[PDB]
Amino acid sequence: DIIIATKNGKVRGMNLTVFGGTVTAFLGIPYAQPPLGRLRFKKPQSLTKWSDIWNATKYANSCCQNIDQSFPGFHGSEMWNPNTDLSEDCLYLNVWIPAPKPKNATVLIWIYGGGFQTGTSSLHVYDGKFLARVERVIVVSMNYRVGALGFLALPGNPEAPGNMGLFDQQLALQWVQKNIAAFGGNPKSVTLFGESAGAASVSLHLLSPGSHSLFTRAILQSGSFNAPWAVTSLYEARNRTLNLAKLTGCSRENETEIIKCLRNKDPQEILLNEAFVVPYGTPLSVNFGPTVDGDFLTDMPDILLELGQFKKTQILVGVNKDEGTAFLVYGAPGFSKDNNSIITRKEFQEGLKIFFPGVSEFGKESILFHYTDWVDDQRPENYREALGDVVGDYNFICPALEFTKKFSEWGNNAFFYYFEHRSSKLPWPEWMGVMHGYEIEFVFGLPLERRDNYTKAEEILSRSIVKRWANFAKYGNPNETQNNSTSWPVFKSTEQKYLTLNTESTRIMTKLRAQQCRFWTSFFPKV
Amino acid sequence: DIIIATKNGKVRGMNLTVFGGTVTAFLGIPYAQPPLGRLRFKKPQSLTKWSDIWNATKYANSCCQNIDQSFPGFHGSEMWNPNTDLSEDCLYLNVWIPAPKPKNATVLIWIYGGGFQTGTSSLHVYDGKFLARVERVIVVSMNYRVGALGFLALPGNPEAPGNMGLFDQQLALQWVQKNIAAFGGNPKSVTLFGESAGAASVSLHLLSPGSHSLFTRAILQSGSFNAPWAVTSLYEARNRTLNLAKLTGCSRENETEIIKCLRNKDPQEILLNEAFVVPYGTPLSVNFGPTVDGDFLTDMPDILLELGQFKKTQILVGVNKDEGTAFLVYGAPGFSKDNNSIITRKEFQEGLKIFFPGVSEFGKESILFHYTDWVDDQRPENYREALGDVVGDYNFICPALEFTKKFSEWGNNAFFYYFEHRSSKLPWPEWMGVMHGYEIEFVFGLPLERRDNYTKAEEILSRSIVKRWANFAKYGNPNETQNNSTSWPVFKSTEQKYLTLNTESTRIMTKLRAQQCRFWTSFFPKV
Ligand SMILES: COc1cc(CNC(=O)Cc2cn(CCCC[C@@H]3C[C@@H]4Cc5nc6cc(Cl)ccc6c(N)c5[C@H](C3)C4)nn2)ccc1O
Ligand SMILES: COc1cc(CNC(=O)Cc2cn(CCCC[C@@H]3C[C@@H]4Cc5nc6cc(Cl)ccc6c(N)c5[C@H](C3)C4)nn2)ccc1O
Repeated sequence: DIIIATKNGKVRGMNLTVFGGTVTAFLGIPYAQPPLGRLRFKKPQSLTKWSDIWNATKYANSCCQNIDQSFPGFHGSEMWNPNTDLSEDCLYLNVWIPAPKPKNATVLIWIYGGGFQTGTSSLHVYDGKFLARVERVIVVSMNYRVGALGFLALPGNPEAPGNMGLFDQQLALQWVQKNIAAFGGNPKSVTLFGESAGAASVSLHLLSPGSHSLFTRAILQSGSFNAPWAVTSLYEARNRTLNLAKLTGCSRENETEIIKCLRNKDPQEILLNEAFVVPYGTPLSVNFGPTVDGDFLTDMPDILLELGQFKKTQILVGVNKDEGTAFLVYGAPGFSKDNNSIITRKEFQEGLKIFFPGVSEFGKESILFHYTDWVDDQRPENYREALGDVVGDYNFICPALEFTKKFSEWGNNAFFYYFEHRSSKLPWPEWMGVMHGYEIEFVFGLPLERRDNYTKAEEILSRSIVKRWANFAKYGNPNETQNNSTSWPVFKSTEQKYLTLNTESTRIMTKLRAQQCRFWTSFFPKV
Repeated sequence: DIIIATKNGKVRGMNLTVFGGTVTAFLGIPYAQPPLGRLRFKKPQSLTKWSDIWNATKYANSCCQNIDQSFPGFHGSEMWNPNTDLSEDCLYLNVWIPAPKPKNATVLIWIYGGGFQTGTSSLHVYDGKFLARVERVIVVSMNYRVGALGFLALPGNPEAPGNMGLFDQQLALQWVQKNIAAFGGNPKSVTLFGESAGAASVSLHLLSPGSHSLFTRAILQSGSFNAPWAVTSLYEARNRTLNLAKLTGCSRENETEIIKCLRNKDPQEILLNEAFVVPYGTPLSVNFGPTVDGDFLTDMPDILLELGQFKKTQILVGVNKDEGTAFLVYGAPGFSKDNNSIITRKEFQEGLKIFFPGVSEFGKESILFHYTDWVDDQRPENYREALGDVVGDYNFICPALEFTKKFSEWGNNAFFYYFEHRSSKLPWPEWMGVMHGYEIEFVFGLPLERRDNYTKAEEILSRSIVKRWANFAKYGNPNETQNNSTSWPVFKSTEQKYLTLNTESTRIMTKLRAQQCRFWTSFFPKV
């Protein structure tokens, strides 16, 4: 029986067998008052004690969110859908502690991705237990609100200010600052790590003054705030709040009662009109994300990092290879999970309009041009791969590079990775390659588990990445220093060195897709 | 005393010492009635005998043309200005014969370049004597009308049909067909070769049915009809004839008397309003060139070669490296023959408007984009070199490639060269590099002459090129088969192999500037 006193009560945990060792987990500790009734759309309110024992013995409820049934019964998509009851009562977190309880352990905090419209800390791929077992860390993860009940914005209005999600994340960070010592954690060795919208969340934490003192280092997987999908400007933010109002019969004259109307609408007629608040969409449409609110983010994030007003510290950021491929089975003509998807050029041109609906007609022809440059017109596959690369480079790769590029030019240590192994177990077709999101099971160390159908090479790939990620957390260098493995250079402007990740050899390279990125970074911003 | 009977009289020549041998030259034989009085703007009329001896002992008059004094006293530009009296009486040609007089020699015919506005067969760099001496060929060269008295067009009107210049060239070809046997020539081994507008002339001979039976093979140096400057469409053709009419006080109602007015204007008030017939110009402005006339060219040349209605035969076509550089000292801001000409980007942007005056504003930004892609922003020279490459690739290189590319796809042997030696004697600044036009002295073999300040390496470069050019004429392969020198591949679509030309080694390469050319060839045609 293991039970530990927080600042607001005492909480009972569970003992887990992990690799012939044990790990303590406390699943579903509450950190913010349930954001219900009067309290939805507002910023999370801190707790009052219980006295009483909170049995942190089950994963709490996932926050309200839509669910992806494009493919019902297909593991490849349902593995990301929540595995808990949905409820606007969801501001809970989970900590995993090594056993015997450590004394001054580094803390790793996970923020899950989901285009800010979906997701939960409860997924099997986010199971922190292997990290605590193997590298004797404390893994923490929290649920933050999502979709419109996380990011609905009327700016300047505390009834619905925008960014209530990131604010949820940060009160979780606050809780770690005050409580983790109880658990044997060190509130001065705290490194965030997320993927996708989570990656974009942790990059936003770097710029938010409110979050400067609640962590030390940062890990960015497949996301950054400067990605085109990540921040919504105040004009669209309002154009989609006031929109959501029209399809829920809430359209009024006085902002301070649109909002009261919207909180008497039951949670779900909110969630299914969320998809329409925008005329044209893409598979990547973040209908309600971060905004510039003058609170969490005090103005346009691209400006403050270009001016360099951010936390100064080491960061670890990378991307996967075929990051664009996942999204083309959700719109693009000729694409299916159930064939090789050999598109013709005309289909490629209509693919581009879904992913760049407007955006001028020419803007598309120059995107087409820069990628159609066949090496050479032979190969039937090449339109197919071209449309994956455009979506991947535009939406993820080039931002990450251009993110870390300028984060280093202010003196900080940055390390960039490129993760090229496709899982032997990936349930998506081979043509999709090394998909967005399928770095994560390796980071969390699911293949270290030997009863699970990963290949032996993948267990050694995972053990390696787990150690680097580990060491970057404690000591700020992604070193694995003893089995003669590749040294990891610092990413600087000019040289721009990145380490690759796969089963075979781990190389050092420069210029991660420089030709492509500089189309997207230097010129497309004008069209 | 050497004197030989043509079909229209007998002509006396001269004996020249060339390299301790002798060569017979007959300079200034007339081949067409003087195109004067009633006869200007019309097609050249064939001769009636003289009986009488025509002493072909001096270079005849150059046809009327403007003269380039941008730089008076500068050898580099005046070496192209005529060296004979100007006169609309100018339809004369020159033949050089080996001694002892050959018996069935190959005939080489030279058509000089000049943007169709200038030029003459009398220049020292076109001195055919070394070719006849060294490789025992017969070199022939003719003067053809130029500027408006060569190419003024009102289409369908035999009083001024257009293309009277190429028609002059072709009656010269006719004369060779009927007379060259007298001189010891073989009217069935006849290969044309020109440079620049001359190159573009000989490519037009390939498409003209009237010229199919007057030659066998073709050499194309630094020009082809598909170049942007080479063919004028019937709308501008008329818009500049009727224009020329307004500035010479000839504007009338009845085409059949605009023309009679224009022939009572003395030759020179024609030539100096030639420059204004167009609102905006460039240094490359061909104010009166070839047109589609339905006689010499029976319709749009790009269509008939794309459909492949041309003479089927081997061709030899190439370009020089810094072909764009010569023209930027005639307009582009920041450029001078008397400094290193390090331009700034803004000057580069105004350079582009002179060379692409309109042409939309964006069209320019995408030209800028595709070339500004510094390797990297370091080097001060790079705007300067960029603007040379745009002019060279647009105007000469990419057309030649795209010309020969499709001439081969119909089964014919094509060989492509890339000439990279800059003359040790070039009077233009080093920054200009391997200039347009400065292949020719090597082809004619001026450095074979040893009293002349070329370097020893240039004499061996010239002897080599003279032999290839030679052998391509007789046997249709640009082979120099005995001193272990590089074999010359055939240029085909797909592989696209070209031989380079310089002092050091002669390499075989593929893909002559493929990235650039395919911007100009595939996409710019739309803007
Ligand atoms: C119409 O009802 C809705 C339904 C949904 C469900 N959403 C989707 O299917 C959107 C989607 C998500 N993905 C990723 C391929 C599968 C791996 C992961 C699945 C996850 C949902 C998601 N969305 C992202 C959006 C952006 Cl811009 C960037 C990354 C995303 C992402 N990583 C993920 C993941 C990983 C979780 N393809 N399409 C969202 C919003 C709705 O309004
Ligand atoms: C205003 O009076 C005029 C004066 C002129 C004199 N023209 C020029 O200076 C035009 C020019 C020509 N050149 C080439 C650099 C020197 C080497 C050669 C000089 C020759 C004139 C000429 N014009 C060409 C135009 C085109 Cl598109 C292509 C090639 C050309 C060319 N090879 C030459 C050469 C080579 C003979 N740079 N600018 C022409 C027309 C006029 O109306």
